[PDB]
Amino acid sequence: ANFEYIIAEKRGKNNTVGLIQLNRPKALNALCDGLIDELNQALKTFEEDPAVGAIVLTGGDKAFAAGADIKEMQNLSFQDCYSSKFLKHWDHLTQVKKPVIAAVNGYAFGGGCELAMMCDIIYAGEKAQFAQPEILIGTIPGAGGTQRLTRAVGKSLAMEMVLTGDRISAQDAKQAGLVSKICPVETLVEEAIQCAEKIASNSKIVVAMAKESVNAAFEMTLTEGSKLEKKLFYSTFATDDRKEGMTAFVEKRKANFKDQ
Amino acid sequence: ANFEYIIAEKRGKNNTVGLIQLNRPKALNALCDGLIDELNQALKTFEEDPAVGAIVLTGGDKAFAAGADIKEMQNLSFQDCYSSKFLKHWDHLTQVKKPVIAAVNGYAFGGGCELAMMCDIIYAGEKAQFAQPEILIGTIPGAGGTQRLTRAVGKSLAMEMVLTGDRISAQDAKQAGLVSKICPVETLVEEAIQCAEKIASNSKIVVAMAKESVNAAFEMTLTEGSKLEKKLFYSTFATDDRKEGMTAFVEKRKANFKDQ
Amino acid sequence: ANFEYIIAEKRGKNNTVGLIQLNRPKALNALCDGLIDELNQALKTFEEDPAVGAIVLTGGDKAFAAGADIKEMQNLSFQDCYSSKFLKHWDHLTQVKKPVIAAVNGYAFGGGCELAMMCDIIYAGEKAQFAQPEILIGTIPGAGGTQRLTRAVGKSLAMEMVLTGDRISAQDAKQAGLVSKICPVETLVEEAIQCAEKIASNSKIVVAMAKESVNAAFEMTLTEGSKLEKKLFYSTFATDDRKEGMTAFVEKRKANFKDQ
Amino acid sequence: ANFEYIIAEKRGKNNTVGLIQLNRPKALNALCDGLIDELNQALKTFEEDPAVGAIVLTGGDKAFAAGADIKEMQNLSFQDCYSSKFLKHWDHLTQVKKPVIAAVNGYAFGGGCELAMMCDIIYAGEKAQFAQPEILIGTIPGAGGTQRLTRAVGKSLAMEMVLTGDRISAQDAKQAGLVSKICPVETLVEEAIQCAEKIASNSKIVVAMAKESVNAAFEMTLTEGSKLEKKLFYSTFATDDRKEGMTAFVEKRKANFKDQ
Amino acid sequence: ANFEYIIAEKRGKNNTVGLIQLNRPKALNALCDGLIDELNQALKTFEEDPAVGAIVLTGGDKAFAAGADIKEMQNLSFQDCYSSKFLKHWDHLTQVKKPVIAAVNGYAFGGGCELAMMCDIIYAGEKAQFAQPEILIGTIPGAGGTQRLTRAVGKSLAMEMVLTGDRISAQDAKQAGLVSKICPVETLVEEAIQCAEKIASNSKIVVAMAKESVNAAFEMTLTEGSKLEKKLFYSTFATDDRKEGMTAFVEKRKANFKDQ
Amino acid sequence: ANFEYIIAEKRGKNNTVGLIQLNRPKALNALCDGLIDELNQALKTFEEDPAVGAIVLTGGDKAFAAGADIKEMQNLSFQDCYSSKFLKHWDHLTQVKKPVIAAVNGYAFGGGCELAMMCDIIYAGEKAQFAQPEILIGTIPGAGGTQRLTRAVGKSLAMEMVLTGDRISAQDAKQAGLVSKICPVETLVEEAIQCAEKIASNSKIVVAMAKESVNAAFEMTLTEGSKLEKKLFYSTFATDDRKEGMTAFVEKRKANFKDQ
Ligand SMILES: CCCCCC(=O)SCCNC(=O)CCNC(=O)[C@H](O)C(C)(C)COP(=O)(O)OP(=O)(O)OC[C@H]1O[C@@H](n2cnc3c(N)ncnc32)[C@H](O)[C@@H]1OP(=O)(O)O
Ligand SMILES: CCCCCC(=O)SCCNC(=O)CCNC(=O)[C@H](O)C(C)(C)COP(=O)(O)OP(=O)(O)OC[C@H]1O[C@@H](n2cnc3c(N)ncnc32)[C@H](O)[C@@H]1OP(=O)(O)O
Ligand SMILES: CCCCCC(=O)SCCNC(=O)CCNC(=O)[C@H](O)C(C)(C)COP(=O)(O)OP(=O)(O)OC[C@H]1O[C@@H](n2cnc3c(N)ncnc32)[C@H](O)[C@@H]1OP(=O)(O)O
Ligand SMILES: CCCCCC(=O)SCCNC(=O)CCNC(=O)[C@H](O)C(C)(C)COP(=O)(O)OP(=O)(O)OC[C@H]1O[C@@H](n2cnc3c(N)ncnc32)[C@H](O)[C@@H]1OP(=O)(O)O
Ligand SMILES: CCCCCC(=O)SCCNC(=O)CCNC(=O)[C@H](O)C(C)(C)COP(=O)(O)OP(=O)(O)OC[C@H]1O[C@@H](n2cnc3c(N)ncnc32)[C@H](O)[C@@H]1OP(=O)(O)O
Ligand SMILES: CCCCCC(=O)SCCNC(=O)CCNC(=O)[C@H](O)C(C)(C)COP(=O)(O)OP(=O)(O)OC[C@H]1O[C@@H](n2cnc3c(N)ncnc32)[C@H](O)[C@@H]1OP(=O)(O)O
Ligand SMILES: [Mg+2]
Ligand SMILES: [Mg+2]
Repeated sequence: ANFEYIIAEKRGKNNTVGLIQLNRPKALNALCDGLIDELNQALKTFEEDPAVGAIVLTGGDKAFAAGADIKEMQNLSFQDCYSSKFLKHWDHLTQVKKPVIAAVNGYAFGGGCELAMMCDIIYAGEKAQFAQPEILIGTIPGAGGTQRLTRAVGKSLAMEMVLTGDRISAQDAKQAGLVSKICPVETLVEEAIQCAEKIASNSKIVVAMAKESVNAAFEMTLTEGSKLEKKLFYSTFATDDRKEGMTAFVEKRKANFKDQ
Repeated sequence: ANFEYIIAEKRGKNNTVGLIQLNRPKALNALCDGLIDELNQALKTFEEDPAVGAIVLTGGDKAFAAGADIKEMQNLSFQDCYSSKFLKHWDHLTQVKKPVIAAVNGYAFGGGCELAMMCDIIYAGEKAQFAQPEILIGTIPGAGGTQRLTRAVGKSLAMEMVLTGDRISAQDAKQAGLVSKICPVETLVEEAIQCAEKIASNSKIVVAMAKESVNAAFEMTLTEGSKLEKKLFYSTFATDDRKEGMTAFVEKRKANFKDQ
Repeated sequence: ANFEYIIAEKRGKNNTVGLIQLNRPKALNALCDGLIDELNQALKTFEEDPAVGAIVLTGGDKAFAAGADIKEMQNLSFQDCYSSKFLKHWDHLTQVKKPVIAAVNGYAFGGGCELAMMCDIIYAGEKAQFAQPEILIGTIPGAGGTQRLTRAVGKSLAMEMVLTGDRISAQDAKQAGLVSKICPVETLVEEAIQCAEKIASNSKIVVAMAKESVNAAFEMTLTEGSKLEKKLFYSTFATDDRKEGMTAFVEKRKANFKDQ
Repeated sequence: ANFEYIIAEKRGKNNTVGLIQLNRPKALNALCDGLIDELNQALKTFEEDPAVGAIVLTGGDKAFAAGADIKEMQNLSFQDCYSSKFLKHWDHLTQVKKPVIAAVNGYAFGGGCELAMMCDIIYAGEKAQFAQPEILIGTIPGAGGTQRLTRAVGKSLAMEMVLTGDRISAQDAKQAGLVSKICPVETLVEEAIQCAEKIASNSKIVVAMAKESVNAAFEMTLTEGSKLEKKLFYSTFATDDRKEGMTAFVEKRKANFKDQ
Repeated sequence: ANFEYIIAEKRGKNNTVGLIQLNRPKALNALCDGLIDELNQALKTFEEDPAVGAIVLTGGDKAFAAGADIKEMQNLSFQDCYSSKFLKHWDHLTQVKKPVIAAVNGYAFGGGCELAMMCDIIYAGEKAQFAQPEILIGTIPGAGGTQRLTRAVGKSLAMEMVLTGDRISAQDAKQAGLVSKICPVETLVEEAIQCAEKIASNSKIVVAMAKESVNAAFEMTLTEGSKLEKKLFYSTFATDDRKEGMTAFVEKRKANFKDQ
Repeated sequence: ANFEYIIAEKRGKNNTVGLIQLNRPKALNALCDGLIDELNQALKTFEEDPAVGAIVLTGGDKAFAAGADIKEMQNLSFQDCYSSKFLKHWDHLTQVKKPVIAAVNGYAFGGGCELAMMCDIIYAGEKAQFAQPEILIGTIPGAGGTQRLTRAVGKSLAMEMVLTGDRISAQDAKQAGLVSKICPVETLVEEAIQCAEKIASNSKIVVAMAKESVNAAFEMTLTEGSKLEKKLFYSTFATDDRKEGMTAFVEKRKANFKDQ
């Protein structure tokens, strides 16, 4: 549609990548109500589209996302935050079945780090910094700033970042485990598009099952996790792309997956 | 009070930091019954004091804490261990609501690493060493040596340190995620005091809520943890420090928190 | 027995190490039915033997283990996979009480990386490459390739390796937390044997209790994990090796453990 | 709206009860796609309405709900069920924050028992019957037929009902713990409306908090459950209805809750 | 000590039972600060005494306990309730290692039921009534009134009692699974004393281990619970009372336990 | 084989039921090493047999199972319990995929109640009695006596039965939730055989999936439990018996399941 806060387009080879660029160079990409609504609409459109296989979330060259609009949730009370239409649609990023890649090429503070951690793959540049400055305004994160950051990085560094609001570099985030690959600030979008193409080049149902299996590592135990993994591996024998890949590996050729 | 094994003082800017220094060079700060009792008393005093906002735990320059006194628990039986009189007061460090910073200097083996991991922020010196020598004396850790270490560092290195007792440097601990920042041995206490001042400069109730949110990552699942984080973020709207910080951020000024 | 796919021998000082070398330089150590059966038999023999205190798993110089045999599981169906003897005896590696050291040399794809992660200690060389290329053929990991890899390395890198199948180096594995030490390829087996000797030089029952305590960090919560750790520490006072080691530490001598 | 399968109306004194009656006597209230869509729309309408405080789900005088439409999902496959929009909008009943009362006045088999157990209060008539006949058609429950039934009734009776499909009376369901009250078939709707009025006469936010606290008993542990309960009890001191109720209890008068 | 709100005494055969009677008829045994302090002191005294093997909690003939004092927590704010000064010493009843028997007589509303649910054995009278009247004043339970009640009784009846504040009889409580034995109100104290004597006649350490094993059924999964139960059963062989009872069963004589 | 302690036979219509009768009247069916070994062998044989679809466990007319042999584990120490020679093959009853029915007649104390609760369906006679008399000999249950009994019956009654060893009748067990249905002592075997026939008359793979779904209610949460249930329901569409039954239901005929 005519999105004013974001720009959703079809990039990549053969138009198989859904690029959502936060276009707002006036408030460091403040996650307001309209921006979040447009982001959710674009995510739903890319999920319902059969051509888009992967989604790539990218911000500006100076700030990825500074979080929610502090100038909007200021005059809010306990009732208007516990039962209202404010700050409710924040879990739509984790409900999609297709993989989402977060390309952080700048400042990612508050809600930005949360949206980055809610994705599957986190690509950051050299001039990218992550922090939790909520403690600077007498508030705490509310979208996984203390849950995913602790389980992915650690207890000590997460405690420090939450209680002090200190900014960490991309090298420290890669050494800890926050991000997976450091790319230049000019070719970060290109590497994200290439990764999305490599992901979308496989069977969509198998990719979704693998994503669910990986996400089950933070909601279940090790024994039950392995049991569910075995169950999904056994259920994967009901598709046609599996036998196609097996025959391609046996005959030493390329597997032509048909998403079935 | 007149503590003989430890020294509890009030340091930092405006006397807002509680410094507990282990004074026992003849035994590498052996965690005996009297030392643990004095530590618990100092923690309770710093928790009941409204001026102290953060606590800093520091040992000696040659060794932080060599663990429990093996010479005292030598002539013990199975019946004497379930009798709640010998080794029960060990979880009080995890019962305090104010953040505790561990300044590790020198040898930190057994109980030292456990007390360091039970804190929120772990600061180690350039010559700091962590290990679990319990397997060298026919015992096993009992204060998080096999629970927090495995979740913070990993499975392989924790298994190696538990089954072999090998020592690790501060660089390896930072690479694996045990510590968050490496400071010199001569300026570690200063950095810990500065971090405590940066923590004690914000709202105490918000800091406690953030600490609880971070600690809820090892006891709950991802969805339940996110829901509890949302509930706490909504409850933060009932305090005045949140509104004060938001107004200060909007007006571009310094937020004056009153811990309310 | 007359193993046709592996070589099980007794190495180390006083024959206290059980070395299982995958002898199959024709399919990159393809984990077929016979190879897995022989591996399980060797593990059971080393577990029943009182002299072997630790087991060392090692593959080939070019590749540790390519994974399950694709040519065998090609013409299989859902009903045929669910209720049969196809891919069922894969959890025996996690049922043994003695520590198992994984010496990975070369490629570790699919079943290889899973079997390496199911062990306690993971040792790799400079020319080591871990990956999970199940998505390239239309399948997913099914033996802990998405559960242990996510909890030990991280969410982002695990998602990337599962959805793309990229090759990671041993340095990145040590930085993330997959492997513990990086030894030369020509001396990795010697280092693994030395580690197995250092592990088997202690009390076997205490080593098993410590292994169970460390494994309980992924199956239980933090509070219940600490409770079970305290219970096991209290139960360790019923053996003679504990008192022997304590008396040796007090008298400053060597502890002569008797595995009792 | 103009519904063709259900009837959603406002019953009770002062129009505070939302009555949803399944109007389909020709198929025993078969849960088809249109019926589920209309039910979700009615639930959303009653949730967004500020006057309706409680919802009452009621079926027919002979059959409450005979499960999903078997004739519609007959010619379906694995891909048609997994990667499509077939049998997906079934958790919305668990997403509403207002209490929902299930009035079973007849046959509740398959999806009917699942929808009844997904509600908060279950009222069954004298002729009400509960069973799991999926095993009679080669399928299994998929909306809590094996999760909530086992935790609310017991392992033995749930196993029996799932593996045999045998029906149970209202007396056995009340004795086991499936239902709370047994009312005649002529006054069941009246008792349901009275219970909804008794629920919709208090503070809506406190009712939602209590509902979340009760629902958290099947998602977390006992210690973390009690911690979350304490946190919610502390957060309840931020509303105006609590102080009004306390003042009314002290002054021995009636509390005029304003839902704030 | 000279308790004013409660009466703690040593009843039973050979003074092996600790009886705590709530003496407050003018307020239906309102759980105020002084009453809770005296109860905690009596519990500590009975726990430190080696002769008392079991504790029996009993209230008045007209009402067991009407809960906390609403007149004291009326003019309280969020900051006052969140601080560790009001409503904090409520988990001590769950911290004792000796079994506690709850004798319920008359009205048991709010905490009077919550404390009753925090005990091991719940003995109710013929004129006993359990309810949760928190929604009538605008509050919610906070001491395990929505966690244990839901797991023990059920989801539907707990939801009804929380959202409506309805009173249930002792027969309905036993049918649902709240209490274990119904005794007359004139001889309930005698039956409780007899049960405490039957409990305090066995090995105290084995009784404590069994209590921990039973309490560990709501904190972790079934497999981990069974493994911890096996570990505790294996550790029980390190005592002398186990072998004494086994020899007494073999030699057909009475087992003379020595609490060791 | 020539089983001396038990008797395994093929009963039921068309020999589709596996009946294992405990033959040991001189010791009240003491669960010794040989008896447990024969039971495990019979269970494995009935699991590998394609004709048997359900297993029925039945004891004697005067006593079902009086637990493990106390006269055999008397002269055992702490070191003899952590080995792999005594009391290890007790979890084989929960590893089978086919349903197991427990016909309880007479006294079922200690291991008998544990083996009964480890089954899916528990059928008890009019004279059946359940108790946990381990506390009478200074021991504790170790095979689910404090884990499954607490979750299936409740906390209070389980605590009472564990700390006092009191016996309960079949009526109290059915009222609490321990047993499913009560049958006469002379026709209990016939009802068990009829239930096994009704269970085996369906698709074996679907029955196994349903059993796994029901067993998952004690190992995972409600959300992940429902997710796994949905996944298994989606995977059920990959079988032929599913479509056969869904077609026979529409055609109003008998579904001829082919176990595929
Ligand atoms: C469920 C909801 C999620 C829960 C978690 C949260 O609480 S989310 C909210 C938490 N987020 C944060 O705390 C981040 C706060 N942001 C900052 O502190 C700082 O902006 C910064 C560290 C990023 C550095 O900023 P700069 O040094 O570039 O300078 P400046 O602040 O003036 O940025 C330019 C413009 O961005 C605006 N701006 C920046 N962040 C903003 C935000 N989170 N909300 C609204 N507006 C913001 C400034 O007001 C300013 O507006 P003008 O153009 O008028 O000058
Ligand atoms: C809840 C309970 C948690 C679990 C409880 C535990 O298991 S804790 C116990 C676990 N074990 C440990 O932590 C390791 C024991 N500690 C060590 O071995 C040391 O730390 C070390 C490795 C640096 C070796 O020491 P050094 O090379 O500096 O030389 P030395 O051994 O003589 O140490 C100096 C002095 O400290 C004493 N000392 C060292 N560790 C001690 C300890 N844990 N308890 C008491 N005393 C100790 C020595 O006896 C000696 O005193 P004198 O020479 O004057 O006689
Ligand atoms: C419960 C079980 C868990 C479920 C999860 C899984 O395990 S699912 C499956 C896991 N993933 C895999 O198995 C894929 C593994 N792929 C590889 O190992 C390969 O190394 C590679 C494709 C990356 C290419 O490297 P190379 O060129 O060095 O190896 P290449 O395959 O071309 O040829 C050398 C020999 O390797 C053997 N080889 C490699 N993988 C094999 C396999 N899975 N089964 C049999 N043989 C295999 C071939 O026999 C081949 O000989 P010839 O070709 O001459 O005959
Ligand atoms: C995510 C998905 C969750 C839900 C998935 C599930 O749980 S699976 C769906 C669960 N349902 C089942 O397993 C079986 C459901 N069947 C019943 O409930 C029925 O009460 C019964 C057959 C057992 C008993 O019914 P009666 O004997 O009283 O009467 P009768 O035999 O004529 O019932 C058939 C009539 O009702 C309709 N009918 C009944 N159940 C139906 C169903 N599940 N789907 C479609 N139609 C159904 C038929 O169209 C038919 O109408 P006509 O006369 O026009 O032909
Ligand atoms: C973490 C903290 C714990 C969590 C739980 C809570 O805190 S929530 C608090 C839980 N408790 C409750 O919600 C309400 C408890 N009980 C009731 O409402 C009862 O049903 C009832 C008042 C209707 C009983 O009616 P009766 O006819 O028996 O007696 P009557 O109506 O004449 O007056 C009540 C008398 O008992 C006392 N009384 C009753 N409940 C009381 C209470 N919660 N706190 C203090 N006192 C109470 C009054 O002193 C009063 O005496 P006077 O007439 O002299 O004044
Ligand atoms: C996971 C590993 C184990 C888990 C934990 C456990 O289960 S430990 C086991 C739990 N402990 C128990 O169940 C207690 C055993 N229960 C009983 O013995 C009986 O049921 C009873 C005393 C309660 C009531 O029985 P009766 O009065 O009808 O008959 P009697 O008193 O003669 O029972 C003893 C006779 O049965 C035999 N007998 C009965 N139970 C036995 C047992 N568990 N071990 C060995 N022998 C047993 C004796 O050899 C003896 O036969 P003789 O005439 O030759 O002398
Ligand atoms: Mg790491
Ligand atoms: Mg019940």
